Amino acid sequence: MLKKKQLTVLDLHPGAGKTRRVLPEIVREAIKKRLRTVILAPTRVVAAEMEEALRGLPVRYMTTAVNVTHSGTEIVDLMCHATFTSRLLQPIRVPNYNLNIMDEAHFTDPSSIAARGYISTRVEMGEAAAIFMTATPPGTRDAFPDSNSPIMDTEVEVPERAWSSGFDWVTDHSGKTVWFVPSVRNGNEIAACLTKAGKRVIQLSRKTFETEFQKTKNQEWDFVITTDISEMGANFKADRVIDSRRCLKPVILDGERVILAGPMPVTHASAAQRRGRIGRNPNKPGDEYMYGGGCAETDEGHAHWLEARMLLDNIYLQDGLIASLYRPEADKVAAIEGEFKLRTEQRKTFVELMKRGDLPVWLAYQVASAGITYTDRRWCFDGTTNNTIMEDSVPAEVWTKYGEKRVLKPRWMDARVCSDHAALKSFKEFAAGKR
Ligand SMILES: O=C1NC(=O)[C@]2(CCCNC2)N1
Repeated sequence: MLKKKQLTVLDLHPGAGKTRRVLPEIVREAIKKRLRTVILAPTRVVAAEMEEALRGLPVRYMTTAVNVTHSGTEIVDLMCHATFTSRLLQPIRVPNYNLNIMDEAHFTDPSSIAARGYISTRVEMGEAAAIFMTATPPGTRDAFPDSNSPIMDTEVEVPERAWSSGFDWVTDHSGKTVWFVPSVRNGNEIAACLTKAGKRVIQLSRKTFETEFQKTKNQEWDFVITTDISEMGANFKADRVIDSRRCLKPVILDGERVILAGPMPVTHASAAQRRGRIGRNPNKPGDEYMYGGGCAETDEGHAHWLEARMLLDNIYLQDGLIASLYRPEADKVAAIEGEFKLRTEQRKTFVELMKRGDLPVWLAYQVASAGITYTDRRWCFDGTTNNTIMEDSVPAEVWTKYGEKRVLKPRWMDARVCSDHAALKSFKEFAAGKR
Protein backbone atom coordinates (compact mmCIF):
# COMPACT_ATOMS: atom_id res chain seq x y z
CA MET A 1 0.00 0.00 0.00
CA LEU A 2 2.97 2.35 0.71
CA LYS A 3 3.96 2.65 -3.02
CA LYS A 4 3.51 6.25 -4.28
CA LYS A 5 0.61 6.96 -6.77
CA GLN A 6 -1.51 4.42 -4.81
CA LEU A 7 -4.73 5.06 -2.80
CA THR A 8 -5.84 2.00 -0.82
CA VAL A 9 -9.26 1.69 0.80
CA LEU A 10 -8.99 -0.51 3.95
CA ASP A 11 -12.60 -1.65 4.26
CA LEU A 12 -12.40 -4.34 7.01
CA HIS A 13 -15.76 -4.73 8.90
CA PRO A 14 -16.32 -2.65 12.13
CA GLY A 15 -14.20 -3.94 15.00
CA ALA A 16 -11.88 -6.02 12.77
CA GLY A 17 -8.86 -4.18 14.27
CA LYS A 18 -8.04 -1.45 11.71
CA THR A 19 -6.95 1.02 14.44
CA ARG A 20 -5.29 -1.25 17.02
CA ARG A 21 -3.76 -3.95 14.76
CA VAL A 22 -3.36 -2.71 11.17
CA LEU A 23 -2.42 0.96 11.85
CA PRO A 24 0.69 0.22 14.12
CA GLU A 25 1.99 -2.23 11.49
CA ILE A 26 1.56 0.39 8.68
CA VAL A 27 3.38 2.98 10.89
CA ARG A 28 6.33 0.60 11.38
CA GLU A 29 6.72 -0.05 7.64
CA ALA A 30 6.47 3.73 6.95
CA ILE A 31 9.21 4.49 9.52
CA LYS A 32 11.42 1.67 8.04
CA LYS A 33 11.02 3.20 4.48
CA ARG A 34 11.51 6.81 5.74
CA LEU A 35 8.13 7.98 4.57
CA ARG A 36 7.09 11.35 6.06
CA THR A 37 3.63 10.29 7.32
CA VAL A 38 0.40 11.90 8.55
CA ILE A 39 -2.24 10.09 10.61
CA LEU A 40 -5.64 11.82 10.62
CA ALA A 41 -8.06 11.12 13.53
CA PRO A 42 -11.72 12.29 13.20
CA THR A 43 -11.98 13.40 16.87
CA ARG A 44 -9.75 14.09 19.95
CA VAL A 45 -11.23 10.83 21.44
CA VAL A 46 -9.98 8.68 18.52
CA ALA A 47 -6.53 10.47 18.69
CA ALA A 48 -6.23 9.35 22.36
CA GLU A 49 -7.21 5.71 21.42
CA MET A 50 -4.55 5.82 18.66
CA GLU A 51 -1.81 6.96 21.07
CA GLU A 52 -2.61 3.81 23.12
CA ALA A 53 -2.28 1.54 20.05
CA LEU A 54 0.87 3.39 18.86
CA ARG A 55 2.62 3.64 22.28
CA GLY A 56 6.41 3.26 21.96
CA LEU A 57 6.52 4.28 18.27
CA PRO A 58 7.98 7.69 17.42
CA VAL A 59 4.86 9.71 16.57
CA ARG A 60 4.44 13.49 17.02
CA TYR A 61 0.97 14.23 18.46
CA MET A 62 -0.18 17.60 17.17
CA THR A 63 -3.24 17.56 19.48
CA THR A 64 -3.98 18.79 23.05
CA ALA A 65 -5.87 15.45 23.69
CA VAL A 66 -2.53 13.69 24.47
CA ASN A 67 0.08 14.81 27.06
CA VAL A 68 3.37 13.48 25.54
CA THR A 69 6.92 14.95 25.56
CA HIS A 70 7.96 15.11 21.85
CA SER A 71 11.70 14.35 21.39
CA GLY A 72 12.07 15.74 17.85
CA THR A 73 13.02 12.33 16.32
CA GLU A 74 9.51 11.87 14.76
CA ILE A 75 8.83 11.55 11.02
CA VAL A 76 5.12 10.54 11.64
CA ASP A 77 2.58 13.27 12.60
CA LEU A 78 -0.83 12.69 14.16
CA MET A 79 -3.57 15.31 14.03
CA CYS A 80 -7.40 15.57 13.73
CA HIS A 81 -9.15 15.76 10.23
CA ALA A 82 -10.16 19.47 10.96
CA THR A 83 -6.60 20.44 12.14
CA PHE A 84 -5.09 19.16 8.83
CA THR A 85 -7.62 21.17 6.73
CA SER A 86 -7.18 24.27 8.94
CA ARG A 87 -3.39 24.20 8.59
CA LEU A 88 -3.78 23.84 4.75
CA LEU A 89 -6.06 26.97 4.77
CA GLN A 90 -3.80 29.05 7.13
CA PRO A 91 -0.38 30.47 5.98
CA ILE A 92 1.45 27.66 7.86
CA ARG A 93 3.52 25.46 5.50
CA VAL A 94 2.22 21.88 5.79
CA PRO A 95 4.76 19.17 4.78
CA ASN A 96 4.00 17.29 1.53
CA TYR A 97 3.55 13.89 3.29
CA ASN A 98 4.70 10.87 1.23
CA LEU A 99 2.08 8.73 3.12
CA ASN A 100 -1.38 9.91 4.23
CA ILE A 101 -3.47 7.72 6.60
CA MET A 102 -7.07 8.73 7.29
CA ASP A 103 -8.83 6.87 10.14
CA GLU A 104 -12.73 6.74 10.01
CA ALA A 105 -12.48 8.04 6.41
CA HIS A 106 -16.31 7.92 6.11
CA PHE A 107 -16.67 11.24 8.14
CA THR A 108 -18.97 13.65 6.20
CA ASP A 109 -17.99 16.93 7.96
CA PRO A 110 -16.78 19.50 5.39
CA SER A 111 -13.19 19.48 6.73
CA SER A 112 -12.99 15.67 6.31
CA ILE A 113 -14.46 15.78 2.74
CA ALA A 114 -11.89 18.56 1.90
CA ALA A 115 -9.01 16.50 3.43
CA ARG A 116 -10.05 13.43 1.30
CA GLY A 117 -10.23 15.64 -1.81
CA TYR A 118 -6.78 17.23 -1.26
CA ILE A 119 -5.11 13.85 -0.42
CA SER A 120 -6.70 11.86 -3.29
CA THR A 121 -5.74 14.70 -5.70
CA ARG A 122 -2.06 14.48 -4.54
CA VAL A 123 -2.21 10.68 -5.15
CA GLU A 124 -3.81 11.12 -8.66
CA MET A 125 -0.95 13.55 -9.47
CA GLY A 126 1.58 10.76 -8.71
CA GLU A 127 3.00 12.74 -5.74
CA ALA A 128 1.86 10.72 -2.68
CA ALA A 129 0.40 7.43 -1.32
CA ALA A 130 -2.78 7.23 0.80
CA ILE A 131 -4.77 4.81 2.94
CA PHE A 132 -8.45 5.46 3.81
CA MET A 133 -9.56 3.33 6.78
CA THR A 134 -13.34 2.74 6.99
CA ALA A 135 -15.76 -0.17 7.01
CA THR A 136 -18.22 2.06 5.01
CA PRO A 137 -16.42 3.73 2.07
CA PRO A 138 -18.33 6.42 0.08
CA GLY A 139 -20.90 4.56 -2.01
CA THR A 140 -21.91 1.70 0.27
CA ARG A 141 -25.40 0.23 -0.09
CA ASP A 142 -25.01 -2.38 2.76
CA ALA A 143 -26.26 -1.26 6.17
CA PHE A 144 -25.81 -4.77 7.77
CA PRO A 145 -22.07 -5.62 7.43
CA ASP A 146 -20.08 -8.33 9.27
CA SER A 147 -19.31 -8.04 13.01
CA ASN A 148 -17.12 -9.84 15.65
CA SER A 149 -20.25 -11.67 16.95
CA PRO A 150 -23.90 -12.09 15.78
CA ILE A 151 -26.28 -9.16 16.23
CA MET A 152 -30.08 -9.54 16.63
CA ASP A 153 -31.47 -7.07 13.99
CA THR A 154 -35.06 -5.83 14.62
CA GLU A 155 -37.16 -3.41 12.62
CA VAL A 156 -39.37 -1.65 15.16
CA GLU A 157 -41.15 1.71 15.76
CA VAL A 158 -38.77 3.97 17.76
CA PRO A 159 -40.14 6.96 19.71
CA GLU A 160 -38.78 10.36 18.68
CA ARG A 161 -40.74 12.26 21.45
CA ALA A 162 -41.62 11.53 25.12
CA TRP A 163 -43.99 8.52 25.63
CA SER A 164 -46.35 6.80 28.15
CA SER A 165 -47.25 3.57 26.31
CA GLY A 166 -46.41 1.38 23.27
CA PHE A 167 -42.61 1.08 23.71
CA ASP A 168 -42.24 -1.22 26.78
CA TRP A 169 -39.17 -2.90 25.23
CA VAL A 170 -37.22 0.39 25.67
CA THR A 171 -37.31 0.63 29.48
CA ASP A 172 -37.69 -3.17 30.08
CA HIS A 173 -33.94 -3.56 29.29
CA SER A 174 -31.38 -4.48 31.98
CA GLY A 175 -28.18 -3.60 30.04
CA LYS A 176 -26.58 -0.54 28.44
CA THR A 177 -28.09 1.19 25.37
CA VAL A 178 -26.70 3.63 22.82
CA TRP A 179 -29.51 5.59 21.17
CA PHE A 180 -28.89 7.67 18.02
CA VAL A 181 -31.24 10.66 17.65
CA PRO A 182 -31.48 13.13 14.70
CA SER A 183 -30.84 16.30 16.80
CA VAL A 184 -29.85 17.80 20.21
CA ARG A 185 -33.42 19.10 20.92
CA ASN A 186 -34.83 15.62 20.08
CA GLY A 187 -32.22 14.02 22.37
CA ASN A 188 -33.17 16.39 25.28
CA GLU A 189 -36.85 15.29 25.09
CA ILE A 190 -36.04 11.52 25.08
CA ALA A 191 -33.41 11.95 27.84
CA ALA A 192 -35.91 13.83 30.05
CA CYS A 193 -38.48 10.97 29.51
CA LEU A 194 -35.89 8.26 30.43
CA THR A 195 -34.66 10.24 33.47
CA LYS A 196 -38.25 10.69 34.76
CA ALA A 197 -38.63 6.86 34.61
CA GLY A 198 -35.53 6.41 36.87
CA LYS A 199 -32.83 5.82 34.21
CA ARG A 200 -29.24 7.21 34.25
CA VAL A 201 -28.68 9.06 30.97
CA ILE A 202 -25.60 10.65 29.36
CA GLN A 203 -26.12 12.94 26.37
CA LEU A 204 -23.49 13.40 23.64
CA SER A 205 -23.23 15.89 20.74
CA ARG A 206 -20.50 17.58 18.58
CA LYS A 207 -19.87 20.50 21.01
CA THR A 208 -19.88 18.48 24.27
CA PHE A 209 -18.33 15.27 22.84
CA GLU A 210 -14.95 14.94 24.69
CA THR A 211 -16.26 16.01 28.16
CA GLU A 212 -19.42 13.88 28.16
CA PHE A 213 -17.76 10.83 26.54
CA GLN A 214 -15.44 10.49 29.57
CA LYS A 215 -18.62 10.04 31.72
CA THR A 216 -19.34 6.81 29.75
CA LYS A 217 -16.17 5.25 31.30
CA ASN A 218 -16.22 7.02 34.71
CA GLN A 219 -19.75 6.17 35.89
CA GLU A 220 -22.54 3.59 35.57
CA TRP A 221 -25.14 4.48 32.94
CA ASP A 222 -28.34 2.94 31.50
CA PHE A 223 -28.59 5.01 28.27
CA VAL A 224 -26.39 7.19 26.07
CA ILE A 225 -28.36 9.61 23.86
CA THR A 226 -26.23 10.79 20.94
CA THR A 227 -26.25 12.56 17.57
CA ASP A 228 -24.39 11.13 14.49
CA ILE A 229 -21.00 12.18 16.08
CA SER A 230 -20.80 8.71 17.76
CA GLU A 231 -20.54 7.07 14.25
CA MET A 232 -16.81 8.19 14.14
CA GLY A 233 -15.01 5.55 16.24
CA ALA A 234 -16.66 6.16 19.66
CA ASN A 235 -16.49 2.81 21.52
CA PHE A 236 -19.00 1.85 24.25
CA LYS A 237 -19.47 -1.23 26.51
CA ALA A 238 -23.08 -1.52 25.33
CA ASP A 239 -25.35 -4.50 24.44
CA ARG A 240 -28.04 -2.63 22.43
CA VAL A 241 -28.34 0.16 19.86
CA ILE A 242 -31.67 1.95 19.39
CA ASP A 243 -31.48 3.78 16.01
CA SER A 244 -34.10 6.23 14.80
CA ARG A 245 -32.44 5.91 11.30
CA ARG A 246 -33.00 9.70 11.02
CA CYS A 247 -30.72 12.75 10.67
CA LEU A 248 -30.96 16.49 9.87
CA LYS A 249 -29.76 17.65 6.47
CA PRO A 250 -28.40 21.19 5.95
CA VAL A 251 -29.73 22.45 2.60
CA ILE A 252 -28.89 25.61 0.61
CA LEU A 253 -32.13 27.14 -0.73
CA ASP A 254 -31.87 29.46 -3.80
CA GLY A 255 -28.17 29.97 -2.88
CA GLU A 256 -29.45 32.59 -0.35
CA ARG A 257 -30.06 30.65 2.91
CA VAL A 258 -29.40 27.38 4.78
CA ILE A 259 -32.17 25.37 6.43
CA LEU A 260 -31.95 22.18 8.55
CA ALA A 261 -34.26 19.81 6.56
CA GLY A 262 -35.88 16.71 8.00
CA PRO A 263 -35.49 14.61 10.14
CA MET A 264 -34.87 12.32 7.13
CA PRO A 265 -33.40 8.80 6.49
CA VAL A 266 -29.66 8.32 7.17
CA THR A 267 -27.38 6.83 4.42
CA HIS A 268 -26.41 3.09 4.48
CA ALA A 269 -22.90 4.16 5.69
CA SER A 270 -24.37 5.87 8.84
CA ALA A 271 -26.80 2.98 9.58
CA ALA A 272 -23.92 0.48 9.35
CA GLN A 273 -21.74 2.69 11.63
CA ARG A 274 -24.53 3.18 14.21
CA ARG A 275 -25.18 -0.59 14.21
CA GLY A 276 -21.36 -1.01 14.35
CA ARG A 277 -21.22 0.22 17.98
CA ILE A 278 -22.35 -3.28 19.15
CA GLY A 279 -21.50 -6.91 18.30
CA ARG A 280 -17.78 -5.93 18.75
CA ASN A 281 -16.98 -8.53 21.44
CA PRO A 282 -16.62 -12.04 19.86
CA ASN A 283 -17.22 -13.63 23.27
CA LYS A 284 -20.64 -11.90 23.71
CA PRO A 285 -23.10 -12.74 20.90
CA GLY A 286 -26.71 -11.54 20.79
CA ASP A 287 -26.22 -7.73 21.05
CA GLU A 288 -29.41 -6.03 19.78
CA TYR A 289 -29.96 -3.44 17.06
CA MET A 290 -33.45 -1.92 16.97
CA TYR A 291 -34.01 0.33 13.90
CA GLY A 292 -36.98 2.55 13.25
CA GLY A 293 -36.71 3.44 9.59
CA GLY A 294 -35.11 2.74 6.24
CA CYS A 295 -31.99 4.20 4.58
CA ALA A 296 -31.80 6.68 1.72
CA GLU A 297 -29.04 8.56 -0.17
CA THR A 298 -29.53 11.85 1.73
CA ASP A 299 -25.89 12.95 1.11
CA GLU A 300 -26.82 14.12 -2.46
CA GLY A 301 -27.50 17.88 -2.29
CA HIS A 302 -26.29 18.05 1.33
CA ALA A 303 -24.57 21.42 2.12
CA HIS A 304 -21.39 19.77 3.48
CA TRP A 305 -20.27 18.79 -0.08
CA LEU A 306 -20.69 22.41 -1.31
CA GLU A 307 -18.78 23.65 1.83
CA ALA A 308 -15.94 21.19 1.11
CA ARG A 309 -15.71 22.71 -2.41
CA MET A 310 -15.53 26.19 -0.78
CA LEU A 311 -12.55 24.93 1.35
CA LEU A 312 -10.65 23.17 -1.54
CA ASP A 313 -11.09 26.25 -3.80
CA ASN A 314 -9.13 28.23 -1.16
CA ILE A 315 -6.30 25.69 -0.52
CA TYR A 316 -3.08 26.19 -2.52
CA LEU A 317 -2.05 23.02 -4.43
CA GLN A 318 0.20 24.00 -7.40
CA ASP A 319 -0.05 27.46 -9.12
CA GLY A 320 -3.78 27.93 -10.08
CA LEU A 321 -4.65 24.19 -9.87
CA ILE A 322 -7.42 23.26 -7.44
CA ALA A 323 -8.02 19.91 -5.73
CA SER A 324 -11.02 17.83 -6.84
CA LEU A 325 -13.33 15.92 -4.43
CA TYR A 326 -12.44 12.22 -3.83
CA ARG A 327 -13.98 10.51 -6.97
CA PRO A 328 -16.71 8.22 -5.31
CA GLU A 329 -18.20 11.28 -3.54
CA ALA A 330 -17.70 13.92 -6.28
CA ASP A 331 -21.29 13.85 -7.72
CA LYS A 332 -22.92 14.80 -4.35
CA VAL A 333 -22.84 18.50 -5.41
CA ALA A 334 -23.30 20.41 -8.67
CA ALA A 335 -20.19 22.62 -8.52
CA ILE A 336 -17.44 23.94 -10.75
CA GLU A 337 -13.87 23.71 -9.38
CA GLY A 338 -12.69 27.26 -8.69
CA GLU A 339 -16.09 29.01 -8.41
CA PHE A 340 -15.47 29.76 -4.67
CA LYS A 341 -11.82 30.92 -5.08
CA LEU A 342 -11.31 34.15 -3.10
CA ARG A 343 -8.69 36.91 -3.50
CA THR A 344 -5.92 36.98 -0.82
CA GLU A 345 -7.54 39.42 1.64
CA GLN A 346 -11.10 37.98 1.33
CA ARG A 347 -9.62 34.47 1.80
CA LYS A 348 -7.92 35.61 5.02
CA THR A 349 -11.29 36.90 6.30
CA PHE A 350 -12.93 33.54 5.27
CA VAL A 351 -10.37 31.59 7.33
CA GLU A 352 -10.74 33.87 10.36
CA LEU A 353 -14.60 33.73 10.35
CA MET A 354 -14.31 29.91 10.57
CA LYS A 355 -11.26 29.65 12.93
CA ARG A 356 -12.05 32.46 15.44
CA GLY A 357 -15.65 33.37 14.51
CA ASP A 358 -16.69 29.68 14.66
CA LEU A 359 -19.29 30.22 11.92
CA PRO A 360 -20.37 27.53 9.44
CA VAL A 361 -18.27 27.38 6.20
CA TRP A 362 -21.19 28.57 3.89
CA LEU A 363 -22.00 31.54 6.16
CA ALA A 364 -18.25 32.52 6.50
CA TYR A 365 -18.02 32.46 2.68
CA GLN A 366 -21.09 34.76 2.22
CA VAL A 367 -19.58 37.35 4.55
CA ALA A 368 -15.98 37.14 3.14
CA SER A 369 -17.10 37.23 -0.55
CA ALA A 370 -19.17 40.35 0.18
CA GLY A 371 -15.87 42.16 1.03
CA ILE A 372 -16.67 42.53 4.74
CA THR A 373 -13.84 42.48 7.31
CA TYR A 374 -13.84 39.97 10.22
CA THR A 375 -14.64 42.49 13.02
CA ASP A 376 -17.45 44.23 11.06
CA ARG A 377 -20.72 42.83 12.52
CA ARG A 378 -23.26 45.22 10.84
CA TRP A 379 -24.42 42.32 8.56
CA CYS A 380 -25.81 40.50 11.77
CA PHE A 381 -28.58 43.16 12.06
CA ASP A 382 -29.35 44.45 8.55
CA GLY A 383 -31.07 41.43 6.98
CA THR A 384 -34.72 41.31 5.82
CA THR A 385 -37.37 40.90 8.59
CA ASN A 386 -37.91 37.22 7.52
CA ASN A 387 -34.29 36.56 8.65
CA THR A 388 -35.21 37.50 12.29
CA ILE A 389 -33.64 34.92 14.64
CA MET A 390 -36.19 33.81 17.31
CA GLU A 391 -35.49 32.89 20.91
CA ASP A 392 -38.32 31.28 22.97
CA SER A 393 -40.90 32.31 20.26
CA VAL A 394 -39.93 36.05 20.54
CA PRO A 395 -37.20 37.87 18.42
CA ALA A 396 -33.65 37.36 19.80
CA GLU A 397 -31.88 40.55 20.93
CA VAL A 398 -28.21 41.46 21.47
CA TRP A 399 -26.29 44.51 22.67
CA THR A 400 -24.13 45.62 19.75
CA LYS A 401 -20.49 46.58 20.34
CA TYR A 402 -21.86 50.21 20.25
CA GLY A 403 -24.13 49.75 23.32
CA GLU A 404 -27.34 49.62 21.26
CA LYS A 405 -29.93 46.83 21.84
CA ARG A 406 -30.82 45.36 18.43
CA VAL A 407 -32.86 42.46 17.05
CA LEU A 408 -30.62 39.69 15.60
CA LYS A 409 -31.52 39.74 11.85
CA PRO A 410 -28.61 38.43 9.71
CA ARG A 411 -28.21 39.44 6.03
CA TRP A 412 -27.59 35.67 5.35
CA MET A 413 -29.57 33.22 7.41
CA ASP A 414 -27.92 29.88 8.35
CA ALA A 415 -30.11 27.70 10.63
CA ARG A 416 -27.02 26.11 12.18
CA VAL A 417 -26.28 29.28 14.18
CA CYS A 418 -29.57 28.84 16.11
CA SER A 419 -30.25 25.06 15.92
CA ASP A 420 -29.85 24.69 19.72
CA HIS A 421 -29.40 26.87 22.89
CA ALA A 422 -25.54 26.69 22.80
CA ALA A 423 -25.40 27.55 19.03
CA LEU A 424 -27.66 30.61 19.57
CA LYS A 425 -25.66 31.86 22.63
CA SER A 426 -22.41 31.56 20.61
CA PHE A 427 -23.94 33.47 17.62
CA LYS A 428 -25.26 36.23 19.95
CA GLU A 429 -21.65 36.57 21.32
CA PHE A 430 -20.33 36.86 17.72
CA ALA A 431 -23.04 39.45 16.75
CA ALA A 432 -22.03 41.41 19.92
CA GLY A 433 -18.38 41.58 18.80
CA LYS A 434 -17.29 39.47 21.79
CA ARG A 435 -14.90 37.31 19.69
O1 LIG B 1 -21.47 45.41 5.19
C1 LIG B 1 -20.52 45.96 4.65
N1 LIG B 1 -19.42 46.47 5.32
C2 LIG B 1 -18.49 46.98 4.47
O2 LIG B 1 -17.42 47.47 4.80
C3 LIG B 1 -19.04 46.82 3.06
C4 LIG B 1 -19.18 48.19 2.39
C5 LIG B 1 -19.64 48.12 0.94
C6 LIG B 1 -19.04 46.94 0.19
N2 LIG B 1 -17.88 46.34 0.87
C7 LIG B 1 -18.24 45.83 2.21
N3 LIG B 1 -20.34 46.21 3.35
